[PDB]
Order: sequence, then C-alpha cells, then structure tokens
Amino acid sequence: APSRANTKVIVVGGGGTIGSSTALHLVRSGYTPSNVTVLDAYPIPSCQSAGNDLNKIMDADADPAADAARQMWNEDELFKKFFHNTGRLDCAHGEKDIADLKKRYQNLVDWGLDATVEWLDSEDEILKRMPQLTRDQIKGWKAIFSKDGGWLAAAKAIKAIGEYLRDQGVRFGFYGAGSFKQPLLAEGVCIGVETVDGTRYYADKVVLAAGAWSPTLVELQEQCVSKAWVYGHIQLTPEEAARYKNSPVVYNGDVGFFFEPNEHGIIKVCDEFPGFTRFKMHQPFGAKAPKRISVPRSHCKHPTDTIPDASIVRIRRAIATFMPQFKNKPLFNQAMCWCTDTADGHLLICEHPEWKNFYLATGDSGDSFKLLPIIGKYVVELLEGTLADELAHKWRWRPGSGDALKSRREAPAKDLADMPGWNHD
Ligand SMILES: *Cc1cc2c(cc1C)nc1c(=O)[nH]c(=O)nc-1n2C[C@H](O)[C@H](O)[C@H](O)COP(=O)(O)OP(=O)(O)OC[C@H]1O[C@@H](n2cnc3c(N)ncnc32)[C@H](O)[C@@H]1O
Repeated sequence: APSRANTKVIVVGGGGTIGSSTALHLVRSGYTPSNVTVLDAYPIPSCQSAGNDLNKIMDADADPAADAARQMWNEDELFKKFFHNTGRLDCAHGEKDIADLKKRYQNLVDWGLDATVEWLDSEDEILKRMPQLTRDQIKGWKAIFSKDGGWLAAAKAIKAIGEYLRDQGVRFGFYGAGSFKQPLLAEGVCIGVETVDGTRYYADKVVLAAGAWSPTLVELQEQCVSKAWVYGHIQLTPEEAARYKNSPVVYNGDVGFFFEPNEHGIIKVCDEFPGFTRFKMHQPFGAKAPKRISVPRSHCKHPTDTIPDASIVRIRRAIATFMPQFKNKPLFNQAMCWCTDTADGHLLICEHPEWKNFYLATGDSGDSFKLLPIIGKYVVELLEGTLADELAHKWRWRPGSGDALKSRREAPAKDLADMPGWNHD
C-alpha cells in the first residue's frame, strides 16, 4: 500500500459540496495534489451542484460536526468571508405553530445555553428586529431571533475551494471527461473509474460524492431517494436593497423564507415543502435491469426549465406575506435544486460493500451545505480507517432501513410528472 504522499485518489462529484470538501481535506492532510483527481459533469463550482447557490442558511445546530463546521465558517481563512452572521428570525402564527415555537425556545434553554437567542412576543418586537416587515401581515406572529448563524455565500465558497485546488496542482476532468459511467474493478477491488467519453482514470481510492446523482450512478437499493427544492429571485433597486442590508434570514415554516439581497440587489425566496421526485426508468451500474428511480432533472442541462406552478404560487404567497410592497416584481431565475434523502436523514459515508476502495459520500438529506468546511475531514478519515465508530455506524451502508421517499419529512415527496409548469420543452 502506498504512503499517503504516493496515494492516488479520485473524487467523483468533486465540483460539488462534499466532493470539493473532500479534495480540500486530502490536500490539507498531506496527499500530493497532483495525485488527486476531481471529476465532475460540470467545472467547479458545478452548475448543477446543490451548493451552486447565492445563499444557504447557516443554523445553530448543537451536533458535533455542525459545531466543527461553524467554527471553520467563523475562523478558517478560506471560508470565513462567505459566512454572513446576520442572524435568523423564525416566525410562527396560529396556536399549533406558536406552541412548537415556544417548545423550541425551551429546547435551547435546556440543550444549548440560550442568551444566543431572544423570544419575540409581539408584532412590535419583531418589527424592531426586522422593520421592513409589514405590521398587518404579521398580526399575531411570534418569533425566535437567533444571533449566531445567518447565511452562507454557497457558490462563492465552492468556487474558492476550486481556485485553491487548481493552484495546488489538483487534476481535473469535466464534461465527457468528468461524467462518471462506471468503476473499474479487478478481482472485486475498485482501481479507478471510466467516464461517459471512455476516459479512464486509475487510483488507489475512489470517492463517489455525486449528490442527488449518486443513486443514478451506482445501485444504492433505495437508501437514497433524490428530490428537488425550488426558489426564485426578485430584483431590488439600490435604494430598496439598502433597506434590507444585513437583514436576518427570515423564515416561517408555514410560508417559506428569504435572504438579504446579494451585492447585486437580488433577493432569493424559497418555499417550504417536502421536495419533488422525478421518477423514470434508469439503470445504475450494478443494477441488472432498468429500475424506476428518482433521477434529477438538471436545470443546467435543461436551462429552459423553471419550477412547478404550485411552487410559484407558494413563493408568491411568501412575497405577499413578507414583502407585500414587492408583489409586482417578476420572479426570475426560477430553478430546481437537487438533494438526496436517506430514510433517517443521516449521511451515507461508507465503503462500498462489494467494491473495495470505492467509497460513498452522499445522503446529504437537504441540510449539508453548512458542513462544506468540515465534511471532507470525515471522508478522509473513512479512507484512512480512522473514522469514529459512532459516525461509521450512523453513516453506514443500510439498505432496507426505512422509506426514503418520506424520510423524516412530513410527507412522501410528490413527483414532477404530476406537477405542471416547470417543463418548457
Ligand atoms: C437544493 C437545496 C439545498 C439546500 C438548501 C436549499 C435548496 C433549494 N438550503 C440549505 C440550507 O439552507 N442549509 C444547508 O445546510 N443546506 C441546504 N441545502 C442542502 C445542500 O445544498 C446539500 O445538502 C449539499 O449541498 C449536498 O452536497 P453534495 O455534495 O451531496 O451534492 P452536490 O453539491 O449537488 O454535488 C454533487 C456533484 O456531483 C456531480 N455529478 C453528478 N453526476 C456526476 C457524474 N456522472 N460524474 C461526476 N460528477 C457528477 C454534480 O455535478 C455535482 O457537482
């Protein structure tokens, strides 16, 4: 077995979140960069990566991995400039949701010494934090304001990792040269990969970090089920955008959520719902015949696609609620953004059970962008046999462990076949 410095690694989906983090940690840990090969369907930051976004939410999760990531977002010189510590305002209306919000302000006294949070008990209190909100729209609302957290400039952070890797001498292959087709196997050991154009790459270890594409590329036995979420954007004038500078992330689980305008004056608005599948017949490597599997419908591959009409209605309601003064702005650059759910919502980070030296690093479950800085550390630990037992178990190979179509969400995802308005072919 080669020394670390002579060990060759291929990261499939290295243009995305987990895959770029993995490449970075291989470099940071003392792998020789020219021994590391990033393969992606699209150049880093991949156009179709779920991390290719103006913004994501950084919450205040107590989990050890999330806390390790939060520290890096605050202190790591590669990542720090992309974390915007604006705070988050979580709003609720009606006795059911206000009951759950109250409960939750008590999970935080209990679980993680509060004082990093405020209860807001009236319209007046919320308006003091977020004065751009409309009083009559928030009649009867309560909120929790969390001081830590905020948002992450997601595309820029992956792009910064790519620039770092390029400058270190990491090898890249994109498009036909980067699109995984199959592993190369010799006597049950993975010795590299082949891409759709027939290019072969040989390495000691292969990481499959293909996000929502992972269950399309190899047979995962429904451990992961791929689903899309949706957003649109509105353009503010400089004067309008100035009013929202450093605004918290604003969220109401019955409505949706929105972010501070970017440096171009654009606000992204998002729905809140259990995701959409797009089932069709497909044959991953290792499947003996085609199967009905949820296969991403990639906005990058089909840039005339939008989102479902149902999704537009929901986003419009979010704008009518949160920003009634902007109800006439067109919602543009509507897109679907793919992730893959496990049954329990934990990652799938494990060696393949039959293909030695092939490792899965997926199962993102819609909440892993905030792990970008840290997650490749764990992947490297997996490759090196040093991953903590609890995590090796939590992230294990586990077909038959529950229905990922519902996962731990409120309902089984609906399918795009049944949701008109996104396909303009
Ligand atoms: C879609 C979404 C996700 C999301 C979010 C809102 C939306 C609409 N809000 C979040 C938030 O507020 N906070 C948070 O922490 N996360 C949030 N997310 C989730 C997050 O985006 C995802 O969990 C995470 O980014 C997933 O990362 P992963 O690395 O698993 O997936 P990826 O970034 O999409 O990268 C996969 C890459 O694989 C490449 N690919 C695909 N096919 C191939 C082949 N054949 N060969 C090689 N590479 C391939 C893709 O191109 C992509 O780069």
